[PDB]
Amino acid sequence: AGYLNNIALNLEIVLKNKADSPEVSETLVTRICENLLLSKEVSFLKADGSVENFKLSDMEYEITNTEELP
Amino acid sequence: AGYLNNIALNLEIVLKNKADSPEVSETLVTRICENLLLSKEVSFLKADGSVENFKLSDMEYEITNTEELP
Repeated sequence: AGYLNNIALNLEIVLKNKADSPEVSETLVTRICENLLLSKEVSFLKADGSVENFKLSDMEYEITNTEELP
Repeated sequence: AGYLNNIALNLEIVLKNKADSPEVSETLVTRICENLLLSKEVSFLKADGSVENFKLSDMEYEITNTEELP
């Protein structure tokens, strides 16, 4: 038979930028992430170097940490 | 004024397959997802045909639903 499966992926990503405060750093990252919300397809660069594409049904995000660099 | 941000992305993806049972379907999906865990990058396709690439630090997954197709 055929089956459809919906899978929840919880990812953590790292994004660096330049800004005069962590608040502005967060606004910059937020704009980027907000523009991803309706993406239809996500791809992973796997450990062996192959790329796999998947249908993306939903996305949510939240910033976890913002840290000044030396 | 450089900043690092760690961002949590919560994605829902779809996988379809063929199997004799939902149990086997979930085993198949689990093998696919296990092979994503050590990915180095995740990428999103935008509606305007641009791709945004992000460095992955962590991943976890869980199957949400498994449904027989007609």
